[PDB]
Amino acid sequence: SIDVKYIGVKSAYVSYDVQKRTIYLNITNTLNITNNNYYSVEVENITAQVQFSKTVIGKARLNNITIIGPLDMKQIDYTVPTVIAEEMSYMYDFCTLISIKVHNIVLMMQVTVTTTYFGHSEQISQERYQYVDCG
Amino acid sequence: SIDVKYIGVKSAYVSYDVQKRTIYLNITNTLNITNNNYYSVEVENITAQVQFSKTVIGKARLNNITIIGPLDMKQIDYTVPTVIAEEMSYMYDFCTLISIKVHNIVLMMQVTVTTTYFGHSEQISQERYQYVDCG
Amino acid sequence: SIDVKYIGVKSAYVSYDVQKRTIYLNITNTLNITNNNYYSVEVENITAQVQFSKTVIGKARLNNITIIGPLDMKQIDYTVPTVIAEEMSYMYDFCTLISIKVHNIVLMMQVTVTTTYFGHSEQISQERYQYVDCG
Repeated sequence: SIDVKYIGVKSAYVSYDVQKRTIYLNITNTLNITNNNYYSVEVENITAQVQFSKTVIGKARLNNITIIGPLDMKQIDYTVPTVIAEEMSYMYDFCTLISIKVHNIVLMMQVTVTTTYFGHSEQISQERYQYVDCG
Repeated sequence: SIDVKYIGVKSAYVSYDVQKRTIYLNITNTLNITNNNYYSVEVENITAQVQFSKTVIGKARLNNITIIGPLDMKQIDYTVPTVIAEEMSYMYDFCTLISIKVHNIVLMMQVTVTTTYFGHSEQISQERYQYVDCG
Repeated sequence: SIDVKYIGVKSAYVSYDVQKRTIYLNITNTLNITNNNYYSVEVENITAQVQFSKTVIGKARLNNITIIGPLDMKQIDYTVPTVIAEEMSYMYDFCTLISIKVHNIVLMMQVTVTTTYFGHSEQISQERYQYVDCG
């Protein structure tokens, strides 16, 4: 919630990059850094009263106070019918990264059907570092 | 929730990178760093009262106070029918990374049907570092 | 929840990288680092009262206070029918990493049907470092 970085190659505080047929003669670097980070996040002071019927007196009657009625979820549901008579396939693959007809599914339900949650909830996902290298 | 970084290659505080036919003569580096991190996160002070019927007196009657009625979930449900008469396949694969018709499913349910959760909940996933190297 | 890093190759505090036909003559590095990390996370002070009927007196009657009625889950349920008359397959694979028709399923349920959870819950998953190297 403060530093959410997606970086491509490299991350650094102080970085020197000297490449590709270069000459670097008798230099004098002198850093005097003072880098202090005082985070104080999420400091909460909660005081909650949560009733559904507080202090009912005197020959009363309640009915169907909280009804989360008929509930239906069908999150990922997909149909891929394939009707073929004659299929001919040729793959000549070299130094490649092929994915044919794969199904990559990720599902993360943090706080599903519930009542009266306090505190903190966090979901983090990061996946599939795939890579191919040929000389 | 503070430093959620997805980095491609390298991560460093102080980094020097000297490559590819370079000359680096009699230099004088002198760092004087002071890097202090005082995190104080998630400091919570909760005080909760959660009743469903507090202090009912006097010949009263309650009914169906909290009813989370008929509940249905069908999270991942997918049909891949394939009707073929004649299929001919040829794969000539070299130095490659092939995935054919795979099914990669990840499912993480932190706090499902419940009541009165306190505290903290955290879900983290990161997967499939795949890699192919040929000379 | 603070440092959730997905790094590609390398991670370091102070890093030197000198490669690929380079010359590095009579240098003088001098670091004076002071790196202190004082984490104080998740410091909680909870005080909860959770009743479903507190202090009912006097010829009262309660009924169906908390009813989490008919509940159904069908998390991962998928059908892959395959009807073939004549299938001919040829695979000539070299230095490769093949996965054909695999099923990789991961399921993690932290706090399922419950009541009155306190404290902390954490789920972490990270898998499938696959790798192929040919000279």
